[PDB]
Amino acid sequence: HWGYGKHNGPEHWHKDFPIAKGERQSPVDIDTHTAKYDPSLKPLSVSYDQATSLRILNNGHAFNVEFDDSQDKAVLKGGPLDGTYRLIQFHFHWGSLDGQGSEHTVDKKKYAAELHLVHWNTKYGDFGKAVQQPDGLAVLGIFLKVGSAKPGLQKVVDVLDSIKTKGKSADFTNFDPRGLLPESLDYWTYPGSLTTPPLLECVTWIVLKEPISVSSEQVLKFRKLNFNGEGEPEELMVDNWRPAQPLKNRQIKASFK
Ligand SMILES: COc1ccc(N[C@H](NS(N)(=O)=O)Oc2ccccc2)cc1OC
Ligand SMILES: [Zn+2]
Repeated sequence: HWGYGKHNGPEHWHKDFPIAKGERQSPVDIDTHTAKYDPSLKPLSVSYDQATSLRILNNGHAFNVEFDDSQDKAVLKGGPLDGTYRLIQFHFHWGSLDGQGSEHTVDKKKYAAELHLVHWNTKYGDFGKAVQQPDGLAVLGIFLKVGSAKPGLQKVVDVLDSIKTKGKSADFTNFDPRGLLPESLDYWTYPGSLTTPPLLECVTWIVLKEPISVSSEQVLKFRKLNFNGEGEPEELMVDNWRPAQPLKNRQIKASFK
């Protein structure tokens, strides 16, 4: 029964999921003056041309766009990664106001929202097996700032009315995730975890330097979603982000000098 409120939010999660106070938790603050250029990083390859989106779902915490991951249709390779990682879904975290919403921060700076593209390591055969491994997942994180509209985000925005409440889903085929990327693929990378319960420490984080711009109108439609189920009292789906966690014994590396 976890959530983001006073009584079931991030400060409570450790009781059901003790790993919340683990050695490799996410998100983290990215101190740009402590992260180091790593020349050993190979180029990052985002290969989404044949992506096959299936559906969108309000899971009571965020909304998920899910993809067909039965083959290597949309994959992330290179960068810090060994092998091939298949896209399984994306989702966002966002705020009640534009001054907050992201999970990662950059020199303590909070963005309005954060996009998570979730991929699993094909050497482990399925997602469930992957989340039992220290290198099972790779998540591509993209910051959102408010300014001009993001054209590739509008189709997402325009389906949200049809999935306002928990448990609601809609057909969401022929959506191209390439329309959510910034120009530049400059990133920071570090080893971490899922930022939601069960907070598994299986993730290679790849966080893009360059934010994308979304319109106020677009983010306002995110804030119209509901945490609650149909016919329940309205709890707006806002501030579904986990704050920064201790870096502990970890190095954040930059792919750019
Ligand atoms: C196919 O199964 C999964 C797919 C994806 C994630 N990741 C993800 N959160 S995050 N920030 O760690 O990536 O899950 C949630 C959860 C609630 C709201 C929003 C995103 C977790 C999954 O099973 C645990
Ligand atoms: Zn996430």
